[PDB]
Amino acid sequence: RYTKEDILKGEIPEHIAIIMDGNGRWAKKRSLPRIAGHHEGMKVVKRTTKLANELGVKVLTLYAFKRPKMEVDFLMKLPEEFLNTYLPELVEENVQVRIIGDETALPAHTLRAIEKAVQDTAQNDGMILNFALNYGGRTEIVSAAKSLAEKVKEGSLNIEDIDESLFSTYLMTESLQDPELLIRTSGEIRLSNFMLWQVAYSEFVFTDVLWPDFKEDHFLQALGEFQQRGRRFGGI
Amino acid sequence: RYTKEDILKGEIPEHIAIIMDGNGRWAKKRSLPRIAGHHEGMKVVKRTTKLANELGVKVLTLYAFKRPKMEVDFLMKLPEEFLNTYLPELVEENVQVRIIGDETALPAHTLRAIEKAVQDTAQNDGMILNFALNYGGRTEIVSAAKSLAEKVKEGSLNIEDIDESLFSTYLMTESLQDPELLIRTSGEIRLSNFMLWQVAYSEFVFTDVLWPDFKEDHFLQALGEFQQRGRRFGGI
Ligand SMILES: CCN(CC)CCOc1ccc(/C(=C(/Cl)c2ccccc2)c2ccccc2)cc1
Ligand SMILES: CCN(CC)CCOc1ccc(/C(=C(/Cl)c2ccccc2)c2ccccc2)cc1
Repeated sequence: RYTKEDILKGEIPEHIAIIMDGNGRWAKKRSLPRIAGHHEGMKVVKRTTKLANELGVKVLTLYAFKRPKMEVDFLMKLPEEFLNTYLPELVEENVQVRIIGDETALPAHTLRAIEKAVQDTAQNDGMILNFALNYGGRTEIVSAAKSLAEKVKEGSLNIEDIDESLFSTYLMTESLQDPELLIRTSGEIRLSNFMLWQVAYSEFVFTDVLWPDFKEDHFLQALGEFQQRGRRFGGI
Repeated sequence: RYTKEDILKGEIPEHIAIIMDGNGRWAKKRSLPRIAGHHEGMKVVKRTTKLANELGVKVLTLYAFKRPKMEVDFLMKLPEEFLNTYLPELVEENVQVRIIGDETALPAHTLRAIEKAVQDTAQNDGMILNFALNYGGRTEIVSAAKSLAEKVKEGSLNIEDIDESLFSTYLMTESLQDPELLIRTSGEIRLSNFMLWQVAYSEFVFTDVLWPDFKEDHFLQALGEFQQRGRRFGGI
């Protein structure tokens, strides 16, 4: 219903966090192998990234969350295929690439590619493409707690100086703003341990559309849902 | 659609956390004053509490979240009216009453009534009636962080002993289990800073029904939604 020219008339969130899910369900739905669904999801990452760069979005976060060895090794090579394919098309769009999570659970060849893509994009000031690999909201909160405790132990930080502001700075999204919008696909209505502190005041849009089928139109429909939320009477 | 005898056939969550919202919208909808809507919400708390005690629920958490002086003072006296009216009917049902949040933002007369109701219900082992007054998820997380930092400063706790388990114990819901189900009313699809750590793996049910209109039937329908979620193929 909502077209591109209707969404550009409306407010564009500055930070959108999408939960990409349903790659496997989409492979079964199409009688394809699972790794094919993960490949298609990798391509949807790019379509969405370009669309969000067009719309004025400033930060865009992506998260994708047992599996046999083959599928795990295929997944841990998708970042390299994604960067060896679309990194020139992203530096051309002034997009900064960053990664949040535990990088130590990636193999070296993948981390080198990731780090190179980050460093070739640090001098940019356009949209931010934020990837969550091996990311746990609870483990982020506990690690911020533990670093704060380290600083208290050394004596460089007094316990009465800790507040919501200082605590946000110790999260993996420190130089970032909280997501104005959260999107979740595959039909699940949960958070599944993603950015718990950050989605406190975030509008949640849920949708049964699987992540490979989430192209330009469904993203626009999600933005129309958001914008209509913004323009609801009755008060609060 | 789902009757009581259909819901009792299915799985009953052990911990349900409801976000009571829309008391004001319900007062306007019925041309009543706002304080009347808060009174009706107070009565719905009891209907729901009895229904959940019937269904086998073990813990039931309730949260209700600027206003003119009159409405604030009326609200801070609703706990006493609620306890002076329904506390015998709750001790008769073996319900334990507890309160989480900042109690120091209540006046003394209210805190004395609350504390008395807690102490007259400590010797019970039935359902738990958990009230969130002046409760902030972010402030709960930061306070747990700060107590942990205090224990590290004194030397009674080493920083390598802190984990998701130990961190849960420092939240206001320490002796409690995470909510299997979260319900939110008034049509809003957000969390609004409620139990961020706890709803990590919690099924969220949203409903436009205002909290005064949330009687027995809508609670059953929410439980049917949950139970149908539990019995969905396609996998994960
Ligand atoms: C098997 C290892 N898992 C943990 C189980 C963690 C590592 O898996 C992942 C590997 C790649 C990605 C990923 C993309 Cl672009 C992807 C997006 C949508 C659907 C599927 C893959 C990516 C590529 C480059 C940078 C950042 C992200 C996400 C998780
Ligand atoms: C004005 C003060 N606010 C903060 C703005 C905090 C204090 O307000 C509140 C006062 C009472 C309650 C409340 C009940 Cl039962 C209630 C439930 C549903 C709808 C309206 C009221 C209650 C009674 C006894 C024990 C526990 C809860 C909740 C918040």
